[PDB]
Amino acid sequence: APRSVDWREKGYVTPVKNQGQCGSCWAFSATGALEGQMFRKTGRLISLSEQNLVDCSGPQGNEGCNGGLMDYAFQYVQDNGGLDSEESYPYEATEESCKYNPKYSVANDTGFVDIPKQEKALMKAVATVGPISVAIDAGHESFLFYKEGIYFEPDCSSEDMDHGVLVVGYGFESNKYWLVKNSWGEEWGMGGYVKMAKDRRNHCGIASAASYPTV
Ligand SMILES: NC(N)NCCC[C@@H](NC(=O)[C@H](CSCc1ccccc1)NC(=O)Cc1ccc(-c2ccccc2)cc1)C(=O)N[C@@H](Cc1ccc(O)cc1)C(=O)NCCc1ccccc1
Repeated sequence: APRSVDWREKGYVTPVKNQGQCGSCWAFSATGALEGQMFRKTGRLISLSEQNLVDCSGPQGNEGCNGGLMDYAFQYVQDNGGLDSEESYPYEATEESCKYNPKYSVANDTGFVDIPKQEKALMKAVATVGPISVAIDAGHESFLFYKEGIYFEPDCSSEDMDHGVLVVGYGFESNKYWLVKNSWGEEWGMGGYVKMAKDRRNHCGIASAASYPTV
């Protein structure tokens, strides 16, 4: 695999979004991954609707602003036969009634792949598939106060992850890190991104729950 990868360079990633005070990170992580896969398949980058996922993927196991999984989101899209665009189905940061409209569907998937729980495997996926959905332990104030540099939290857990984010690449500094897209707005961290310790024994469990939708 390459020494470094940054899918933002090839137009696979939309601008940073903000989930607000709602446990919908799994939804933003899911749309981020689909946005990347739909781009590789059609050459068109279209911001997807997290709200659509929040209001309708309950049957698949998601709990709106109370949490969920990226995989459940992917499963919903497959079951649903589509997913509305961010433009047609705006984000409200609160659970509402399902308002899915197939006429505005701009994305779709035929399932998902769960990556082996190894950083080595996550690297291959990132290098050969595009942005990957992952979960990390972001429950420390060090993460809340993150501004710049390679994020390393000594008290991080590789077992219990509580924040779904998006890996858009990886690299090293002149020391290795994963390029992670968060959904807390562009004012947090590095323009909404965070460089997290890579090859430091699955730091914060970044490779424990990795996956992506198949298009
Ligand atoms: N321990 C487990 N697991 N608990 C479940 C967690 C539920 C849900 N995730 C959240 O609620 C996240 C937790 S972030 C860390 C934090 C921990 C403590 C205090 C405070 C902050 N909240 C947010 O991002 C909200 C948010 C917080 C802060 C600012 C912000 C930004 C700048 C300045 C000031 C404030 C802006 C926005 C969630 O569903 N997370 C998923 C992540 C995941 C994990 C594995 C995976 O494979 C995919 C996704 C999850 O844990 N899912 C497993 C649980 C589940 C399953 C089905 C249905 C419901 C819940």
